[PDB]
Amino acid sequence: APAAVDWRARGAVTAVKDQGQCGSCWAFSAIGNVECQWFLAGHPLTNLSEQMLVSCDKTDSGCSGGLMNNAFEWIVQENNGAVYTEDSYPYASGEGISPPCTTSGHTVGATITGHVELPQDEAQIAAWLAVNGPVAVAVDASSWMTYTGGVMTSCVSEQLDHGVLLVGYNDSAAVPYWIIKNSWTTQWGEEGYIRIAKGSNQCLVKEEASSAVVG
Repeated sequence: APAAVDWRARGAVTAVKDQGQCGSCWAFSAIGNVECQWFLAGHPLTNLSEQMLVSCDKTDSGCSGGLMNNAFEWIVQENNGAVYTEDSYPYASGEGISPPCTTSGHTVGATITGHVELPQDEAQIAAWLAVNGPVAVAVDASSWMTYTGGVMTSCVSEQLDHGVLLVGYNDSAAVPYWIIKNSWTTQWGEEGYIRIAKGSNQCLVKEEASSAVVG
């Protein structure tokens, strides 16, 4: 467990995306994770499709929400472990409506063999992230609407309602923090990112952590 780690420094993270008026946060979390795991598996950084999940993942509810864990299992058990590139399946749920699932005319950008659920302990999550890469986590984002920048030292931690990507941490700073990639455009937060205090379960960050396994 290093003092600090930022996967962005290793070019293992893609640019911040926009989910629009669609509650597809879970999809962006799951995909953001796969993209990073794919890269770390010795493959070029490739933008994958969230739309594939929103439109085709029938074990979740597209714009009405879903679970990263269900998304992972769907990819493996229903789509032969394939994840299409974003180029082949562009995002079109910005207006809040998801177009029907299209079974063809897409290219596979990545493949996963399964997923692991991380223990509900920030220290353990950090140790894993430091070696294996970015992890998908659920948080309470009720107080995130007013986030403009800086390390959030106080976060409403009551109910999980948002999915995000954990890209790093810094234990050497005055206030140890987590580095989180959000999907609300670069206009929000620190260029699409947010930093929350680490070690006190801010926003319930340790409750639902998981990652896909490339294999």
